[PDB]
Amino acid sequence: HHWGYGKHNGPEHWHKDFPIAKGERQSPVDIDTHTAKYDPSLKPLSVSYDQATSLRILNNGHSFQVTFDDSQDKAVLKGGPLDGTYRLLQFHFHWGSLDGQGSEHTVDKKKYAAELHLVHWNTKYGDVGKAVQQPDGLAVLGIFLKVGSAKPGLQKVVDVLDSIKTEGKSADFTNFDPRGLLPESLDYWTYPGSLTTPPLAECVTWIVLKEPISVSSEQVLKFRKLNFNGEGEPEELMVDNWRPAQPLKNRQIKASFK
Ligand SMILES: O=C(CCCCCCC(=O)Nc1ccccc1)NO
Ligand SMILES: [Zn+2]
Repeated sequence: HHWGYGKHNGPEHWHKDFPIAKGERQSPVDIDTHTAKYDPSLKPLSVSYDQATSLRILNNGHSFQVTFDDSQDKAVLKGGPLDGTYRLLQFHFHWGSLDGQGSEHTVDKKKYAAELHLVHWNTKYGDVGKAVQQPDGLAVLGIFLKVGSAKPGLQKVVDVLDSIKTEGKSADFTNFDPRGLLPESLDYWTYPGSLTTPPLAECVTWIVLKEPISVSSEQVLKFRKLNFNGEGEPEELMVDNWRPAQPLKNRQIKASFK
């Protein structure tokens, strides 16, 4: 039926409704650190998040997401491999049922406990619906989470998850500063790819940060208490909402660092 992450509707089934699932620039991929090419032409990333305005947090039945006001150039991503200004729209996570799985991208086959996606769209296309139809429409910053010490900047998110336990629930979520989610270093890998959920459009410049952030076991445990189901339905824990690595095909992964 409708897509999801289960045995009968999971990633291996998506191609029947979304044939681009077997396309030429699908995501995620395994990053082979010894075959990635250092590209000295790549610029440092410019992340300008000081004026970000968060609006709401919502359980969309596949993940939870925090949405931002993107009606002006308030929180923007520029530089790196990008040409032009990309506005922050939302962030969300992918995570596992166990600490040794949950990320979408992998690094030399290593899986992390979760992966944070900060989604931005290219302002030259005017709105995000137009941007997803363009090969350079979106830029997604991917950040790995490892289990270790707690991340204090994540705690405001963890503490509101009880309010959005089931599909379709939303809550006001103002004055959240996404700078608290970034690692110290902005070194990155980049490659052209796709959304990792339907409709799997091939519109994404991926920027995957090398340095993971550390979150505590108690913080990630709280993600695993969310539900895929809506209020009143059989309880199905929201875990393992990650797509497996896809073939690299004719693409090169570039590194900003040696
Ligand atoms: O695929 C990803 C990362 C990119 C997610 C892109 C979602 C875009 C969004 O929130 N709004 C939108 C979706 C479809 C069409 C237009 C806007 N993770 O699974
Ligand atoms: Zn994602």
